[PDB]
Amino acid sequence: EIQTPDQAEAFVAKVFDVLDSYDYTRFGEVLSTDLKYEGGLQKTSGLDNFINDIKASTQRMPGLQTSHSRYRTELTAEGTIYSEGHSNASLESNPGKVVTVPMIGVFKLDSEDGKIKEMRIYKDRLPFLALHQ
Amino acid sequence: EIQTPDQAEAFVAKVFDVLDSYDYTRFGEVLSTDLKYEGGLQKTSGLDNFINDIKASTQRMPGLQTSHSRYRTELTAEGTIYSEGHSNASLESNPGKVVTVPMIGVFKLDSEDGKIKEMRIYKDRLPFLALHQA
Ligand SMILES: CC(C)C1=C(C(=O)O)[C@](C)(C[C@H]2[C@H]([C@@H](C)C=O)CC[C@H]2C)C=C1
Ligand SMILES: CC(C)C1=C(C(=O)O)[C@](C)(C[C@H]2[C@H]([C@@H](C)C=O)CC[C@H]2C)C=C1
Repeated sequence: EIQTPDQAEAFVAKVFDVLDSYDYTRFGEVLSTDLKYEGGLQKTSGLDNFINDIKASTQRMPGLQTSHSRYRTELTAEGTIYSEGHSNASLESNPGKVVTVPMIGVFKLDSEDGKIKEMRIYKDRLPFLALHQ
Repeated sequence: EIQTPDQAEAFVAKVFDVLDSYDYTRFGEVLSTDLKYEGGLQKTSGLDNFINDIKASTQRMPGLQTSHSRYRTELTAEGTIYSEGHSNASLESNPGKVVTVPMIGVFKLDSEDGKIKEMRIYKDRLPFLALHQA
């Protein structure tokens, strides 16, 4: 399935395309039922727990929009995907105010179906405070 | 010379041993003079610029103390070191208030002398605001 860095990067792109849509009914297309997720101090086990965690943060930030880009992905001999890129966010209240930070995603895939079973996203959230005027 | 993940991880531990001492005269033992560093929106080119960036940031937080641990390191076929661990910080004024966040370091080494020529550190700094409060 995923054999090259380019295919890994395209998969990560597809994953964030789903995630940034906030269409939770599709998250299971790409995330395993027992997903282990860490995002700084946010940590969840299982797909429903992942979805509930995002929903909570999203109610906290109404009007939130996010997007992601990638520029450097490796696919290692252990099967790990390391993907460096950037994370963008804006608030619908002032959508022209965009905050962008570097990010890296660490992914391990399910050997059976190729879904993400471990996802650890690293980025500095402090700059997103600038979304509040 | 680094050929295994365990040696990669042991080297990263020593690197942060030097960095967390804030003894800037030693940074060149492990960092190349043309080091390319990115730490969130912090970005520097050259060792002197890296050092000045840290010095500026430390002036903002007197009494800062830091340490690091590691748990999962890979050394790839491209020579890249990816090292996941944690970043701890406290203030000397209140040393028992510790804030710890996950972190990962991305490193490329100088083929000549084995020093770090690229270092990109990723972590959420927002929790460290709790070091001002109480
Ligand atoms: C302030 C930032 C921009 C923020 C996110 C975060 O930093 O946790 C969340 C809580 C979740 C992100 C997800 C995680 C897995 C990020 O990669 C994917 C996209 C978005 C739903 C949404 C906005
Ligand atoms: C608030 C946080 C904890 C903080 C750091 C940071 O987040 O930039 C700096 C500015 C620099 C770090 C260095 C960079 C390369 C971090 O990895 C190494 C250790 C410390 C000297 C010091 C404390």
